[PDB]
Amino acid sequence: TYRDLTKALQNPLEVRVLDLSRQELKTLPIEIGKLKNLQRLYLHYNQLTVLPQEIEQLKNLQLLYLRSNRLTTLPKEIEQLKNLQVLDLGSNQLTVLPQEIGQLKNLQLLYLHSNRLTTLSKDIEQLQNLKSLDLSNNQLTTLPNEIEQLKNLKSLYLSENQFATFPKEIGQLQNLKVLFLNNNQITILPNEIAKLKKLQYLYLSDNQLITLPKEIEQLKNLQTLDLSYNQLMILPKEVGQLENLQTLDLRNNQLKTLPKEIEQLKNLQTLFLSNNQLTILPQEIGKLKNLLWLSLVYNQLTTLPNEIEQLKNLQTLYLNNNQFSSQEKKRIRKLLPKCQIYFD
Ligand SMILES: [Cl-]
Ligand SMILES: [Cl-]
Ligand SMILES: [Cl-]
Ligand SMILES: [Zn+2]
Ligand SMILES: [Zn+2]
Ligand SMILES: [Zn+2]
Ligand SMILES: [Zn+2]
Repeated sequence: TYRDLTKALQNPLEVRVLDLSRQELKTLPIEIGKLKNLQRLYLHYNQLTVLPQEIEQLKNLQLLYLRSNRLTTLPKEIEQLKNLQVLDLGSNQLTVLPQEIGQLKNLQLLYLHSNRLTTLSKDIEQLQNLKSLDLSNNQLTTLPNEIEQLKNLKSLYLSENQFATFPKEIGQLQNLKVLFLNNNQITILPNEIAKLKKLQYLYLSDNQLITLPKEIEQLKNLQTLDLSYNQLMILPKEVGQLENLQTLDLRNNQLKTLPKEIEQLKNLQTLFLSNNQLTILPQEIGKLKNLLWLSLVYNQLTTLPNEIEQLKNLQTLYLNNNQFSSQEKKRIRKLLPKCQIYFD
């Protein structure tokens, strides 16, 4: 592992890792090609506007980390980095990916969090070894039909983009376990989500969601569902069929009630329900045997069913800013003597 270039260049065939981060580099010197055995190249937190063609000489390069630079595109020579497995272009100014991105056949991770991408390159389909794709904080409104060919992709990040519609192409990504779609403008969650049988974590925080599809019930491997900061008025009964669900974040919505089918969520440990319009909770709330945390701060609750006493594992319960009388607060305290309860 080398941190100084001048020193790396005096003994070129010995360098394996090169870290030129925070060195105020405007350009990557062309003499960089002399490092024939280079495996990982770290050029983060510099002011690089382009990469020179001499990167073609770096045949053994497995990792290229260019986090926080001023890159606008990648050179055609990137196609010669046949052994490249990780390419990090985070916090740059990329408007487009060159067609040569499709030539990096051994790529596993492509990190593009925070750029200026308006479309995703159609040559993404050639990246058959790609397992993680981060396209967060860009200006995407759609996904190319060619992304449907990435059957082995496991993680996809699409938070902070311009998605007014959920891209149906996601439905073909059969091996996805993680999907981030936070901070978008999605109003409808279509049934294409139900095709993701291996999906474990789904993040849809800060969208404009009104309805969840009934096909959500097919998501049997789903452990985290984040629907916070949406427009949900009704939770379909099918949400109760998410057998593996451990965390459900429904804070900051417009829910009036919870379906009685919530009783089927035997693995649920954490439920966030603050800032809703809840006037009543079903007596079936008491069947949530594994529930540890429950927050209902800022709702319209005047009472709780006696069946809350069945929540034997409940450790924390936030009840602030509701419509409980001093008599109700006293009654609720008696129902849950092993639970930490907050009223004010
Ligand atoms: Cl992300
Ligand atoms: Cl973020
Ligand atoms: Cl909450
Ligand atoms: Zn060349
Ligand atoms: Zn990211
Ligand atoms: Zn971000
Ligand atoms: Zn196409």
